[PDB]
Amino acid sequence: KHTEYMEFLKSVPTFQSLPEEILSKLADVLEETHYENGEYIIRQGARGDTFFIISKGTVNVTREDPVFLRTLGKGDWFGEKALQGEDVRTANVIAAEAVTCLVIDRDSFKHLIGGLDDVSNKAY
Ligand SMILES: Nc1nc2c(ncn2[C@@H]2O[C@@H]3COP(=O)(O)O[C@H]3[C@H]2O)c(=O)[nH]1
Repeated sequence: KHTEYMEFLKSVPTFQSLPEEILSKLADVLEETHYENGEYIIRQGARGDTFFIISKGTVNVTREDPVFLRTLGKGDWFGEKALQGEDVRTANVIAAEAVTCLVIDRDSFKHLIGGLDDVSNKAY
């Protein structure tokens, strides 16, 4: 799996700009997690410690009745806001089909991903 993860991370513009040794560590520590259609991946208001990169499928993002914000797909990512400052989730993320996410915990994110301009300067 490590090699599959590497080839994938090297294909995503946000992450292909990272040194390959950092990508190798990410591939080492990430957890592959799977969801079915309609499954809540993140709930607004919860406290979070994980970052997600979509490696298969699509998700819907909604936010306080909730309003639809956008859909994200393979190579997109989400969950950074709870890792920036306060740890609260700011929106819901819901699987829109069979989804696989590569999940990175806070310990790894703060060292390997948090300084990336694409992520740190991400605006919606
Ligand atoms: N607050 C907000 N989050 C969004 C939006 N579009 C995608 N997201 C993602 O939805 C995620 C919910 O978890 P986080 O708040 O940690 O991080 C959020 C973002 O990564 C948006 O328009 N507003």
